[PDB]
Amino acid sequence: QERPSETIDRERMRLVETLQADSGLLLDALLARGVLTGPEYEALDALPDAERRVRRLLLLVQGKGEAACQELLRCAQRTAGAWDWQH
Repeated sequence: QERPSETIDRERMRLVETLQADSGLLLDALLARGVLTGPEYEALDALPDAERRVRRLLLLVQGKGEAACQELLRCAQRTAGAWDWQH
């Protein structure tokens, strides 16, 4: 069905809204899983704007492909959680 990168594209607003408060922890979780490099993680951790921080993480992760996207979503949903109106 839906590719992880497509999930991120469709849920971009919700992810950006629900992940801001704990974006540091998310960065940490993703560094510890190899999804981010050290420099990537520093660059993102240093952004003072937490919304832009999440927005850029999402883009960075979409650019790395589907596995990276899955990893972000699995970490995301631990803090943010996972009707049929699209039909």
